[PDB]
Amino acid sequence: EKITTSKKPNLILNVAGLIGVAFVDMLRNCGSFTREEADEYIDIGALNGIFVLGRSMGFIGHYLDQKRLKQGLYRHPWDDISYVLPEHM
Amino acid sequence: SAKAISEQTGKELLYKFICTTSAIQNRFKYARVTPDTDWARLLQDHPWLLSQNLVVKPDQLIKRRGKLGLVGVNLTLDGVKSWLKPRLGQEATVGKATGFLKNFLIEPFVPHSQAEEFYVCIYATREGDYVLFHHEGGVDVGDVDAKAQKLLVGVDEKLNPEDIKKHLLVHAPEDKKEILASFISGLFNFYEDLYFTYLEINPLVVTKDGVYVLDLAAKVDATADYICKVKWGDIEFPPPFGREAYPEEAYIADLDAKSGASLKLTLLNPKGRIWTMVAGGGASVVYSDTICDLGGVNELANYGEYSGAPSEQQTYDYAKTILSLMTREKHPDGKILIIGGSIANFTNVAATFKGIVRAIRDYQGPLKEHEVTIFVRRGGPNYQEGLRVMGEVGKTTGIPIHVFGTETHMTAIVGMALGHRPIPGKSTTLFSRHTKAIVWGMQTRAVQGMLDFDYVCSRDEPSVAAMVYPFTGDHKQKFYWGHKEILIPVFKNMADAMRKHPEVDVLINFASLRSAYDSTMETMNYAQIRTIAIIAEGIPEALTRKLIKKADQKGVTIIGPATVGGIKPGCFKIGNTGGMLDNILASKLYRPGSVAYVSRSGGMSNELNNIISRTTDGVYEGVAIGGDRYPGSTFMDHVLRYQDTPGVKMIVVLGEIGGTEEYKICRGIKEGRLTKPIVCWCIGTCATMFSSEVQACANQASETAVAKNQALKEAGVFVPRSFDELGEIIQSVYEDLVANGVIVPAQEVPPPTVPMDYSWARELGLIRKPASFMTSICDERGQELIYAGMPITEVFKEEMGIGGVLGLLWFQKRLPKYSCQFIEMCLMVTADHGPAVSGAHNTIICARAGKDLVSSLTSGLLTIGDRFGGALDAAAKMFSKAFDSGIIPMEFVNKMKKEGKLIMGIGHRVKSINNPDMRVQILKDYVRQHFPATPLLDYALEVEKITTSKKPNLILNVAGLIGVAFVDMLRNCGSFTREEADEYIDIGALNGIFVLGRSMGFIGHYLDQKRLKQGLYRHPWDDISYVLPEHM
Amino acid sequence: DNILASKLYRPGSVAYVSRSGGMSNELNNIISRTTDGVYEGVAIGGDRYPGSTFMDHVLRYQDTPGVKMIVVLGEIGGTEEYKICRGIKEGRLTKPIVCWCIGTCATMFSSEVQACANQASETAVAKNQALKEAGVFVPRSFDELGEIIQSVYEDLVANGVIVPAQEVPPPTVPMDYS
Ligand SMILES: CC(C)(COP(=O)(O)OP(=O)(O)OC[C@H]1O[C@@H](n2cnc3c(N)ncnc32)[C@H](O)[C@@H]1OP(=O)(O)O)[C@@H](O)C(=O)NCCC(=O)NCCSC(=O)C[C@@](O)(CC(=O)O)C(=O)O
Ligand SMILES: CC(C)(COP(=O)(O)OP(=O)(O)OC[C@H]1O[C@@H](n2cnc3c(N)ncnc32)[C@H](O)[C@@H]1OP(=O)(O)O)[C@@H](O)C(=O)NCCC(=O)NCCS
Ligand SMILES: Nc1ncnc2c1ncn2[C@@H]1O[C@H](COP(=O)(O)OP(=O)(O)O)[C@@H](O)[C@H]1O
Repeated sequence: EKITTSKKPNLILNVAGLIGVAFVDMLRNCGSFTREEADEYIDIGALNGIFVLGRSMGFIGHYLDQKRLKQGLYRHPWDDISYVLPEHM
Repeated sequence: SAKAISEQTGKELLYKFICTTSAIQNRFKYARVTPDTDWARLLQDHPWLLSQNLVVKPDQLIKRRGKLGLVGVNLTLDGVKSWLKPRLGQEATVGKATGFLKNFLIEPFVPHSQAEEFYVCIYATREGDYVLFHHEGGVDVGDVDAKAQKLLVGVDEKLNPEDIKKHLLVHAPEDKKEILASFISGLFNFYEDLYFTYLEINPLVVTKDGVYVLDLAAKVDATADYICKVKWGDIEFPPPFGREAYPEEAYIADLDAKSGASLKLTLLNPKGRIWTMVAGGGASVVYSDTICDLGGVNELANYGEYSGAPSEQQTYDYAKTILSLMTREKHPDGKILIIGGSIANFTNVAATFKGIVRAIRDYQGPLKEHEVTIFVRRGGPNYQEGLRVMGEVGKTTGIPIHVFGTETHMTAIVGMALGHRPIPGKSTTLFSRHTKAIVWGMQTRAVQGMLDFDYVCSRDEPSVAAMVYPFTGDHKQKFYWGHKEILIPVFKNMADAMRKHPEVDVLINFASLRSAYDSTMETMNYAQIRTIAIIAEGIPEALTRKLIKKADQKGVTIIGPATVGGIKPGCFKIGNTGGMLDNILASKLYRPGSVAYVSRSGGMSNELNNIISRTTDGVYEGVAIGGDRYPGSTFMDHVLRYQDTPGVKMIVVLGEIGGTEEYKICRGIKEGRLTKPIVCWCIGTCATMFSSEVQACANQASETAVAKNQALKEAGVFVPRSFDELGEIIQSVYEDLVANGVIVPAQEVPPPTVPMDYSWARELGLIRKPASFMTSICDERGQELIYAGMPITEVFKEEMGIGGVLGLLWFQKRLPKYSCQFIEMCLMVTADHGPAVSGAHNTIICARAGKDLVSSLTSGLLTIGDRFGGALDAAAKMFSKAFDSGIIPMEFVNKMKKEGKLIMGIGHRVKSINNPDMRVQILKDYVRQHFPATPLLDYALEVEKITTSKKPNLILNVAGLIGVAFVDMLRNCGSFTREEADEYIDIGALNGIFVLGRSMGFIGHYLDQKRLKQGLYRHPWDDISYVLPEHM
Repeated sequence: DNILASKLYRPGSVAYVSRSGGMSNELNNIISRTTDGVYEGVAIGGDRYPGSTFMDHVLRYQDTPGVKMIVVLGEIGGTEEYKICRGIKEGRLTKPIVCWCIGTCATMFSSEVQACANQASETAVAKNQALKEAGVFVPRSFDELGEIIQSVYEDLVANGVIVPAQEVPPPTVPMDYS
């Protein structure tokens, strides 16, 4: 990210990249896992589970927010949709 | 550009990186001496200088220092330490300027004579590198350009031995000729691979012992820092001789290096009144020149500009720096801030304008006591608000304001401020109406502007045929032709773009300074492309040499790098040239005119668009060649291209300091190559009348602005006295050509209208749209992530956890620490309950079917409902319904018994009495010892005491305990009212608690099944009871 | 559109009081196009006894330094104009005042309904004469008010009491997306 920020200032380490690299380091260096175990957990989708469990809280918060604001049934505006249908087929 | 480096850096890179057969002693042998260093450290870590004699030199970029007497020869160490008393620590005036002396250099003295002293230099030029050798070294060199032997090495080639043997070194002793034949070749290779621009050894001593270097003059390509990062280490770029730079000037320099936007500032004397912080480099030059034209020769103080589309923070910091400088003096006559700028092409005027207005909003105190008034004249993208909100910002703050726009002269503000004005085979045709271009890089706004300009010009087809973006696959991107949708193809690779579009003649290169060179070389390999526009700035001059040579030997014209491009009204537009459609319509650039111009700056090109539009029938073609040392095309090329063009009738040129290109115009009009009227003006007349000008690289008096102006004036070129009446002469020449009948002006024809982009109209506050969605939990538009009114840093610094963030996101409340800990405990106890339950079973089945984590966890979660996982919410609901009514626990039990309905939250397979459920015990103990009041918990506990007499195992299980304790937490933590707590229970907050808790267990089950490598599951047939109809 | 046409987005120096609402817009237009602007313009409603009479708001304008000129429109019926003249006789009102009274038709028409004039000394012509030789610049009719009003403005910029502030563009109201 030093190199990329030298290319362009906003090319910084994301939350995603930081969490990924720090999680790989935590698996490889906390002393609880062998190298193959850490690689196995990275492969099978431990970080997918981390993101899913984190964002489940936000999604449930959004559900409770929409329920508490009494928001009605949503229908997308026709102006935001581009209908390109075949003429005869 | 090219910046000079200190002798230490040049010598260190020479010693470390030279590759020649010659023996080079004194390697790694020098001593940088400063008044602020410990002499014991230098004489201990570096004691090698004790053995021999010593030479002491000044080390702050002084030329011809031998004549000034600061060169010490044959001094012993004690004599050296004593020699610094009467010179160091005070001024040292040479020529006209003066400065301090606080860093000198120390060398080992060497015995030598004139027979061994040689002069060598290598310096850059458009055609390659001039290498000069001179026989007599020392202070007797005098003229070197016309005295030393001349040799030229071309662009991208090596030096053969023969040129050094019998064309460069023919006035030297034979053996020393042989040794130099390799030493100079090694020096040239060191010149090439280190990206030097000027490399001077004066003098060079060659001896059987080896080679000796005494003074080194090195100017290096700064823009090549990205390619020579390892080769340079930590290089230093010393400022020139004069007063030391202020700390705020160093801050501005650091800001310039922060991003790609240009930010220049220089000071002469902060005691002046006339202060200027306009936008645009060439524009800054023009305003500064106009200040000193009509009575500001010595009163002007600052010299600076901002460009490259500086962001909010760049102009933020620049405005506060100029304001901090603004207050530290008191001028009895008064003070004025004069800020102009031409019509910006791409710099978002709105953002920089917000920066300056908000920097004056918060900084109001120390401005009104100095009697400062502001004269502002700005144009460009979104200038309407730039002439609007300052109108009341300066009115409410209490400063006299004078804000004008494009209709007024760019230069009239200067006269107004001082009272002088009352306050009111290359081709000659590159672009046609049917030319098409390929844009390299993903520039949606630039291509959309191109298309809009094409539409208002009544072009048959859009001028953008294809886009090249390496980082995505081939696809097609939507764009707007007037009001309708069209698709422009975007390709991963350029070969396909050129293969599938053979009609493309132009390529606009939006590649960065690191990818522009390779892209242009790949382009010039394709013969259909006749014109290439290079937008990037910061390409090192050597790479530009190679581009220029390839283009010349391929016959392809290059619109030089570091340019906005050029515009041919009615036919074609390069990228962001001419601003957006507002300027295009304002300057009438949708129809051909009769005046063709050429300039370096891209902002002055847009100002020329304005001037020619309002003083002439318009512009026929305008080209900005870029502000680099070696533009891909020069002034003379485009002047010839215009002269050979029948449609062009007037030439306009904006020259610059340095370079003999306007002189090429002079001989072009001397012998009769150029016949059309030519109005040229060279900017930078303050170079010969200021202390020092950085923004070029003039060497003698034959490259300044006034010399060019006179050499063009008495040659046949209508040269104004200044930029004040350049437009007047354009008017005069245009009228002279109209009266003579050579040009007939065509009457105006309305252009086609273009619907305004919704995003751009939203940035001007012209459209209202209702919001279809409401959110309350998280705001992420701003700089900082906000969790229900609380920044993420505030969330983390007060030691919140999962529970606190959960409270913020679900309830928008600041729960007390015990409530957050209780929520976390509830998530812990409900995390998992084995694989036998319905949800875990479904998750395991879906995981063994090979599905991903989301699908498996989802399939498990979808069984959470009434029969599985709903006991928490049901228990809380029914216990709350009973407690809210006045019925006592005994009556509640009897009532539930009567309706044939079991009490949710009561019952356990095991854990009857004296062996209680342990999760219940932990949670109950925590709620006892931390909660302030637990009424519903006591009600449920009385119900449990009643039910554990009907049957020992009818205990308050974890679901009922969590439900009643959560209701108690909502009703008694103090962050909720009664109706809010009831509403959150009603909408299913406890459903969310259980789902979030059990999601961890389901993900754990998925990971477990993946790790165990369990195969696809099929339920055994013996476990299924098949009862089918006979034949129904 | 009317606010921008009459440039009613910025403070001015002129204030007027009347009952009818249409004339309020018309007089805003006339003043804004022949004078630096309107500091305040009010309509009190053409009823028998409006909540606030002319003199209440005229004295309010007199007490506020922001108002420099008073412009008044009269009407048939009521002795309000004569009471205003009585107030201005002794010097209670010192700032320049221009007033025109409409309703001369009640003196030269068969019958007028749109009020309730009683004597010939109360009708529009008598009120106009009283205001004319009572210190108030009264033209013959609505026709030429322009050069009567703007003139007063160039009077007070000749005296230097009013400093003209040039216009500053206002933020524009966005229009409906649909
Ligand atoms: C050319 C450029 C767009 C620069 O290009 P950019 O760097 O922005 O875009 P990129 O190509 O993406 O470069 C980033 C590199 O990081 C890589 N990267 C991206 N994401 C990555 C990831 N996630 N991971 C890893 N890498 C990643 C990417 O691959 C690339 O790598 P690389 O190619 O190897 O370098 C721009 O700067 C420029 O020059 N002109 C702009 C347009 C123009 O016409 N202006 C002229 C206006 S006249 C003027 O100024 C005067 C005045 O002001 C006057 C007044 O105001 O008075 C006025 O208005 O007229
Ligand atoms: C299709 C394919 C799986 C056949 O597998 P197979 O081992 O021959 O047969 P099955 O996988 O059904 O299992 C074999 C036995 O399990 C039994 N069985 C199947 N489901 C059962 C259940 N729920 N309970 C108890 N027994 C079961 C079958 O009756 C069969 O009985 P058998 O032991 O008398 O032969 C194998 O040829 C293959 O993998 N081919 C690839 C093509 C493919 O994937 N097709 C998709 C199938 S539509
Ligand atoms: N190491 C040295 N020993 C003796 N004389 C030196 C040494 N270095 C420079 N000089 C003196 O400097 C003069 C040459 O100056 P030069 O190095 O070419 O430029 P500058 O004057 O800028 O240093 C010679 O006359 C020589 O006497």
